[PDB]
Amino acid sequence: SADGLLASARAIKSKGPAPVHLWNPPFNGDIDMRIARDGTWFYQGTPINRPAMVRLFSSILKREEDRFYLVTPVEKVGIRVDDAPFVAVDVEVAGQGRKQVLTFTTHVGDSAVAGEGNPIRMAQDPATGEPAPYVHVRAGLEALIDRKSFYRLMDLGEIEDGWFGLWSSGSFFPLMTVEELER
Repeated sequence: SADGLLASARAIKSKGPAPVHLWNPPFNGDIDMRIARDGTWFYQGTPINRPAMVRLFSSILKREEDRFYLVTPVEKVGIRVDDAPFVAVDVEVAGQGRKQVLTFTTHVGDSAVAGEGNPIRMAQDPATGEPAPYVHVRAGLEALIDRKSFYRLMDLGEIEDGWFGLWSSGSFFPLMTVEELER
């Protein structure tokens, strides 16, 4: 129907994240694309080991309600996202204590400064029931924070009014109860 993976990638050009909320093209169907929980894109069930192309398609990700699309000015297609569209693979701290700022980098190279504009959210693992936290990157597209980055964040956490969590950019993001941290 009737332009494929590589052809579609050749039609896109991006210097960066596209202003997809300017665009409301008609829906052309769902494609067999799935962003796995670990950030891997699958096409027709086969992974794409191709970070350039993953960055290119990621530039045109758009969230509507709870679903995800790839959107250009002329076309919109639905994709499947298992969990978050991105994985946060790095976190950088600056400053100290309650004044600290956390800058995250995602697996496609985007940067998100944690704070009110890009909040950190606590969720639990569907599977484990263990804490799985996210950070907002843009326009409702969130990054799941990976193990390596999570464990470094534990060491930069703080307690305020019953909750263990993270200060970034002057705002406090609860992650779990004190009770929970103590377990």
